[PDB]
Amino acid sequence: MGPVWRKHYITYRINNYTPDMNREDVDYAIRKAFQVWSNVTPLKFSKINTGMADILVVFARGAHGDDHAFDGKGGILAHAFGPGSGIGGDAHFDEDEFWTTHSGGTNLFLTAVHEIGHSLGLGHSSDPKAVMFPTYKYVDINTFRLSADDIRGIQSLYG
Ligand SMILES: COc1ccc(S(=O)(=O)N(CC(=O)NO)CC(C)C)cc1
Ligand SMILES: [Ca+2]
Ligand SMILES: [Ca+2]
Ligand SMILES: [Ca+2]
Ligand SMILES: [Zn+2]
Ligand SMILES: [Zn+2]
Repeated sequence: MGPVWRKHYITYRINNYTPDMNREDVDYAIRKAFQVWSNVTPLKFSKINTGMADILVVFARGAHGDDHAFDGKGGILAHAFGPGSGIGGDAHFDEDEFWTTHSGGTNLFLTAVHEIGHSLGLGHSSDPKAVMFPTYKYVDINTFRLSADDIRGIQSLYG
């Protein structure tokens, strides 16, 4: 007797894949985006296309009943939630948009780091250097790191 856990394994699955690029790249961006946080936090992400996952990545295109569901080339990028019931855990992205591996446009990996942040449950940061922030900035993948302000935020997640 002695049940214990604290996430450990973030099992995730994508609902569909942006045909805009090669699927490999599509999951690569979101994979890597997770991985970034999965490196810093003790969380261990795991994509599984075959089975049942804990969270779900909802790429939807100008559809689904919401207030700000999704919209075309601009407007909403993506919205997702960690600490909540039902949808909580799961992460929704504007498939309507033409996301790009290259920085030019909207980089999937870039936005993904923030939405993955939502799913893990990180609090909205308030510094332009953080990626969890509600704002956007053209972060250079050359650097590939999280801000100090961000890092305290993520470590706030005891699990
Ligand atoms: C890190 O990637 C982001 C991309 C877009 C935005 S946004 O400012 O266009 N926006 C969407 C968003 O925050 N998604 O998580 C909120 C908007 C209502 C101002 C924010 C972060
Ligand atoms: Ca949009
Ligand atoms: Ca959920
Ligand atoms: Ca798309
Ligand atoms: Zn929605
Ligand atoms: Zn946000």
